[PDB]
Amino acid sequence: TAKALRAIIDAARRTFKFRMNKIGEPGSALLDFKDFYLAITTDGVGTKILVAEAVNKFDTIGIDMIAMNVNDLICVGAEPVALVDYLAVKEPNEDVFQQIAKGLYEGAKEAGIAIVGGETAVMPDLINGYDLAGTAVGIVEKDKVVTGEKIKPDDIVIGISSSGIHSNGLTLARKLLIPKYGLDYEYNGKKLWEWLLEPTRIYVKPILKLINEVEVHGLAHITGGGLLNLKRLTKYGFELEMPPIDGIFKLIYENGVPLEEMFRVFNMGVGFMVIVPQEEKENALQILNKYYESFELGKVIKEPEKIKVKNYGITL
Amino acid sequence: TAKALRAIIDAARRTFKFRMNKIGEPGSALLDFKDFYLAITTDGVGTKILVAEAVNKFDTIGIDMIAMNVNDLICVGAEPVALVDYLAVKEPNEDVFQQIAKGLYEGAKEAGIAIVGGETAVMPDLINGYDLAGTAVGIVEKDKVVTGEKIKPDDIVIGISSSGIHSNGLTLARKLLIPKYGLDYEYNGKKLWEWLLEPTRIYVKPILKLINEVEVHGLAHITGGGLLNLKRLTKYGFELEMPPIDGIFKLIYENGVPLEEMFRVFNMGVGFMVIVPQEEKENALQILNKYYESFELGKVIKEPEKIKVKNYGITL
Ligand SMILES: [Cl-]
Ligand SMILES: [Cl-]
Ligand SMILES: [Cl-]
Ligand SMILES: [Cl-]
Ligand SMILES: [Zn+2]
Ligand SMILES: [Zn+2]
Ligand SMILES: [Zn+2]
Ligand SMILES: [Zn+2]
Ligand SMILES: [Zn+2]
Ligand SMILES: [Zn+2]
Ligand SMILES: [Zn+2]
Ligand SMILES: [Zn+2]
Ligand SMILES: [Zn+2]
Ligand SMILES: [Zn+2]
Ligand SMILES: [Zn+2]
Ligand SMILES: [Zn+2]
Ligand SMILES: [Zn+2]
Ligand SMILES: [Zn+2]
Ligand SMILES: [Zn+2]
Ligand SMILES: [Zn+2]
Ligand SMILES: [Zn+2]
Ligand SMILES: [Zn+2]
Ligand SMILES: [Zn+2]
Ligand SMILES: [Zn+2]
Repeated sequence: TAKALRAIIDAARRTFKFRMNKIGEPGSALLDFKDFYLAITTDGVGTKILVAEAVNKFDTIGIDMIAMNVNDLICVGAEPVALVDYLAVKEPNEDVFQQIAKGLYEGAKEAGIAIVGGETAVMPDLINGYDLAGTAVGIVEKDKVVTGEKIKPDDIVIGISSSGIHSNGLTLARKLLIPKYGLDYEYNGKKLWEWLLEPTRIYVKPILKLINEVEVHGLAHITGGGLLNLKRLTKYGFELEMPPIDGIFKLIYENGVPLEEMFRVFNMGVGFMVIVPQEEKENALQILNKYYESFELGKVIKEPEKIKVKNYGITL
Repeated sequence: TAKALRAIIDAARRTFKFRMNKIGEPGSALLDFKDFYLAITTDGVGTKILVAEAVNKFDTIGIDMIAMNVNDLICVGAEPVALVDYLAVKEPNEDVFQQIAKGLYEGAKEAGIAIVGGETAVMPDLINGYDLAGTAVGIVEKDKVVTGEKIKPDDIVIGISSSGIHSNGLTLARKLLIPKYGLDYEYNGKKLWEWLLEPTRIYVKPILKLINEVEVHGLAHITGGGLLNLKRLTKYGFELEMPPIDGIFKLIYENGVPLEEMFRVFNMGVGFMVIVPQEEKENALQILNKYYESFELGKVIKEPEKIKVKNYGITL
């Protein structure tokens, strides 16, 4: 898969010269609009829509699509503004479309954005079900971009607790759990399809409020890659105490996926991470906990690169 | 299909209040960024990709995707800036991806834009081939939006000649012509799959040059809807002399599709239309003909709404 994709990525990178010394030049991708940067991001829901089809429950899949886009905008400090959607279907089912629209409205409400357009394509010779994707745009001032460059040792890492499972980990979870257990298996009070369909969490409001009130050095959406999303932020290392394995991640880990790979695939209870100075710890926790449960995770340390999960004995 | 889609469109319109008195408020969709409007548009290639799969020729389908997006941006006078793509595949074929990338590069070159991101989703339980879509953003100053409000009677309509077929008409053309004739049928020097796969034309450069040099009252991308795209521009009517039926449109019209519906579905030889004052006619034709063959079509007339195609005896 990776080999084929490099062709598209390499071709797109050659088009950057077409905006040289022009408005909107690229430099989330960040577009130079002189007065600000325009952040742009693109993501689909993936195979989580297969669980939605299996149980005829589509009213939260639009929350997932919006969440994957707007959470990647706030990574760089951008305020999400608008989103356009791409919906490709085999057949136009009125009742499914009304379900999808409810999740799109609620997701746009939490993210504080407007859904300003999109395309619905009925292609039964092409799609065998439902495919939902989207593109989001945000705005960030040029001196407010959160790059992670200001992350220094002794900075504190704070995690905001997650909700649902992302697309990459959901492929492994479906493939590992559905044949053995079935979608109707009850695990720890929730049926398996509920664990797999539960929408991911939208972090726009607590993060925008945090950035407005607190000195922030780093922002990481814990999506595909797990703690690897934290590693790309800085050349320094981390020393974390991740929360106990719990929920659906306990069942997956019980079913043979090694610890080292769990933290590289799933969010493991933390959906978003912030990095503030030592002194801002209590300010930051107090703001974020108005919204979701947030908690101290670890610190930035001097030994470069590696992430050391103390209470597990894992290194990434 | 229409009934189901209204649910998504009505839900998206309710989210507009979420940007009230905020940056990027909606008002192509146009986003109020104070210093300018950001135009945003979304479109996929549709079933033209089925012809590409049938003949293993994917090196122009990316031209189509970019053309459908950037031609809808310049409709309002916006300069296209960037594009992100959504590619959903059954299998990641390296050779097909290298083909697609060539068309994306060449299309971005003609449109003068950068491809700044996107998502490729390998979902074999979801796609049975290839699905290519995209979103484009452009910029237009607030006092430069071409709305069509300045269109008045005696204004001259100029058409820029088209290239290929759009997605809506391609569905009718495949369905009408492929069973009777086969993709290998030679019609007027080109095989049928070549008529159906030929990319649509990118009009960014001649239109941007026109808007910079000439007083322009109206801009219409002749896409899905045919001459109906001209009708939405103004409450006044039109009196046109469309070019003779020719090329693949001759074979379709020979195969039973009525004249009135041809001008409502296909581009009929004109891919883009501009409306300038009477006095600008020769200035405008001289600029556009540096790029593609452009020609006088008709005029705006006083009798409201209806489009009268003189040399056919059709009214729309
Ligand atoms: Cl997400
Ligand atoms: Cl996850
Ligand atoms: Cl087009
Ligand atoms: Cl057409
Ligand atoms: Zn530059
Ligand atoms: Zn994704
Ligand atoms: Zn993402
Ligand atoms: Zn009904
Ligand atoms: Zn400043
Ligand atoms: Zn600082
Ligand atoms: Zn997430
Ligand atoms: Zn101090
Ligand atoms: Zn402080
Ligand atoms: Zn205190
Ligand atoms: Zn307003
Ligand atoms: Zn379309
Ligand atoms: Zn279009
Ligand atoms: Zn190879
Ligand atoms: Zn001005
Ligand atoms: Zn004028
Ligand atoms: Zn076109
Ligand atoms: Zn004069
Ligand atoms: Zn003049
Ligand atoms: Zn002259």
